[PDB]
Amino acid sequence: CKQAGESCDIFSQNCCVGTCAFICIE
Repeated sequence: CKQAGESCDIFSQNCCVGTCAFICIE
């Protein structure tokens, strides 16, 4: 789980419920 703007990978998403293709928006 991560806040929108926090680091994130494509296959490895940091947003539990947020699209993280190339960025986390949760």
